[PDB]
Amino acid sequence: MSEQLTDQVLVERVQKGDQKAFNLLVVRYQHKVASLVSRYVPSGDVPDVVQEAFIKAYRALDSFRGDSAFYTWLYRIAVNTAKNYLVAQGRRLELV
DNA sequence: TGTCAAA
Repeated sequence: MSEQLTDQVLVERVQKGDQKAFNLLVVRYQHKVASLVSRYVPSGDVPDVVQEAFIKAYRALDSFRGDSAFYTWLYRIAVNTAKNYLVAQGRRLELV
C-alpha cells in the first residue's frame, strides 16, 4: 500500500551491504549523537568521537537484533564510545 | 567484547 524511509528500512538496507544507505543514516543522527557525546568530551573531541561511534556501529549493525528502536541502540554505543575514549587516555599510567 | 525501552 504505502511505505516511508524510516530507520527501519534504512537499517535493513545496510544489512544488504549498501554502504551509501549507511551514509544517509549517519547524516540522520550526526547532530543528535554529537549532542550526546558532548556530555562526556569537550567540543574539540566531539567530531572525532562521533565518527568513531558510527564506524563502530557500521561493523556491528550486522549484529543488530531490532530488540528496540535504532536510536536506543545507537545511544548505548555513542555513550560507551565517548567513555571508552576517556579511559583510553586515563590509562597512560595504568598500563606502563 | 557489546552496546537493543523509550530518547
